[PDB]
Amino acid sequence: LITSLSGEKDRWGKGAQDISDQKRKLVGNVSLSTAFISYCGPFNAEYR
Repeated sequence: LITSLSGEKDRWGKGAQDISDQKRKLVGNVSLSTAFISYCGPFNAEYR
């Protein structure tokens, strides 16, 4: 099974490592999302 779980172990390691090592960058992403939500309601497609 160990080679059958190649993609599986790869996802298990790298997804956590990406969301983790970028966890402050993901905090930034949360900030960008909540800003775009709360403030950018009334705007047209060029500005949105």
